Amino acid sequence: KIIHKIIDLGYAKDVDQGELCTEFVGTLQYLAPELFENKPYTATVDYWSFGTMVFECIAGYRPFLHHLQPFTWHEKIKKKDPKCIFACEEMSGEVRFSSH
Amino acid sequence: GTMVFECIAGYRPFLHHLQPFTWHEKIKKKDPKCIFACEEMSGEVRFSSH
Repeated sequence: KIIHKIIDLGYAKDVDQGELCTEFVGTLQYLAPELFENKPYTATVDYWSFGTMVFECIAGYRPFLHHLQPFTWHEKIKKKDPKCIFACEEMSGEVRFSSH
Repeated sequence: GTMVFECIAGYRPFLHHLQPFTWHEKIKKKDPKCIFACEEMSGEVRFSSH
């Protein structure tokens, strides 16, 4: 059977000798909106990364605006309705939200 | 000035291809004596006077 395994922690944070490792990363797309403000983050930051992928592993794309740079891919869902787990763009460029 | 910069980098002194219509509202602030401002891989925007 296929065995999934996490890898590379040259970015992950800890508590012992060596708080954090690096601030920014590369072509972000799957990360909690915490590090996007450099403000006091939490330990739940991982839950988001995992969740987002789980969604994609069912739909085949991001839980919000796919192929849309996280720059604006944020402000558009900044509020992101409660319990919402999806938000694509209608054929007319419109934006639709949904918790289904 | 703008050209001199490009003659060293190979592109605009700020945002490349980014039409001037929205190009200004993005560099209107421009740090004290800034001469560069591209867009990160994540579409983000970064400024620099180097």
